[PDB]
Amino acid sequence: MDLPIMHDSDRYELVKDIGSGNFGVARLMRDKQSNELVAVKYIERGEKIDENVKREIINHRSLRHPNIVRFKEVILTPTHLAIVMEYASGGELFERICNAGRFSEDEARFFFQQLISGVSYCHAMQVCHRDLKLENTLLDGSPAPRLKICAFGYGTPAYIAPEVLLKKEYDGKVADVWSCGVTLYVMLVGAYPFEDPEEPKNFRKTIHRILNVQYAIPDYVHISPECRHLISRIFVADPAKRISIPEIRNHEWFLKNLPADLPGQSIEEIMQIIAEATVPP
Repeated sequence: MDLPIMHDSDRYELVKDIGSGNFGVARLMRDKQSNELVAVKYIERGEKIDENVKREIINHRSLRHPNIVRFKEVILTPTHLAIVMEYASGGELFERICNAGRFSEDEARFFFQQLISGVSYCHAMQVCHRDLKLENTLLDGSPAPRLKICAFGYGTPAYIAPEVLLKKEYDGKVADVWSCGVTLYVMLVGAYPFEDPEEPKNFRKTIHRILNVQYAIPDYVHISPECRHLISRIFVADPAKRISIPEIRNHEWFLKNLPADLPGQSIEEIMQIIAEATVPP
């Protein structure tokens, strides 16, 4: 729905109003102090400001890892609460794959290492699964792109692990491993696994393949035995048997060329603003 007029024109330069994408209906602006490009999501003051929004905002604000799309600040308008966050201006990872046809094994590993670091961090903060848009990770503006995961944002069924389709109870972290595997596969192969590429809207078939873990790396795609093995260890239907993030962190494919590395807004101010934004002019 339509966005309120520009505000805070003394810290922010308005870059563009965008009405669709991963950041949805949002507002691109520039911080005049940092030179940083940020995105702003808007929620109408009033009832819409509820305990889920409260919990998402708090949780978002808590996350400080360079591969997570980070929370900047919350701002009050007379009609909306403004939530300012980092903007990934590099587009979707998927678009880069398509442009390249497929990635080399080394470029895939470069991104996959960032993916797993970000996911490992989220998991230790108890942010699993539904809190992460792992099916549509993004890239920053950098010439050498950094991976960016929207957590708490405000596709292909391939990303859905078999247990998520069949079982009543499941561990979300383990389902995340499956999803990472799918992202790895697509980077290497240039197409999703399980999904029939000439029939991508055939969800029945896709699901059948997911359940039976039926995938096949094309003959012309050549990957190391290490890489092939890691994939076979992620694409395991029984979640109890699936390789875990820690085990992935210790896998030899993952360790190759691994970079050793892998003053906000006060909680008082944020809670006070969320509170005030419950009253709806």
